[PDB]
Amino acid sequence: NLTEMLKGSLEGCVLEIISRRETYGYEITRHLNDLGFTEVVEGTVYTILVRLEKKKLVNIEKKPPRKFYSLNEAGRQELELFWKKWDFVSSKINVLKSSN
Amino acid sequence: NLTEMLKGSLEGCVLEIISRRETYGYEITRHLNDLGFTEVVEGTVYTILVRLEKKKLVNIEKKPPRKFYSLNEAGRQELELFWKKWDFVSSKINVLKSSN
Repeated sequence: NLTEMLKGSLEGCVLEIISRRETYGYEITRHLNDLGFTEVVEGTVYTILVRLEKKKLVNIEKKPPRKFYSLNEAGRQELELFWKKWDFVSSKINVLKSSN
Repeated sequence: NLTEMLKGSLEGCVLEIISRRETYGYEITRHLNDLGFTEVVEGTVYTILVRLEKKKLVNIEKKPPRKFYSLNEAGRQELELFWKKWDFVSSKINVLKSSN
């Protein structure tokens, strides 16, 4: 049960996945499952994709009815900020772990 | 602004701090600030300490009116689980980062 711990990082993982190429909810979910986040279900990814759309971080396209997501410039900018935040937070938590 | 990302890990960082020796809210807060989580304020630590008390993870002592916190056996058990969760979640997020 990693939900609470993973919650605050999950939007970024999704942005990272969408960055690699045009994709869609089902495939994002399976990619997160394949990574080892087996408890991540489609509805969790759906909700994230909605948040990313309202923040205007992704370009959308109805293709052959499915929405295809890729990153726009804001999205790439935002993904960069996420990883800088991740690197900082994780390094400091590991500095703390390092003493037990 | 690391609050959302740090939120799901902050209770564990506190448990880790209390584990090292008997301590109290102000000192825990300053320890987190000194680590680099400068936006962590006392009220955030207070709220966490309350959660840890209701989960019965800490022994409390009114000493010379301040409450002194140390870990009981449940608390040590729980801290161990937190770090196992942290190691898993962070390793998988870093596996993902490793491809950009």
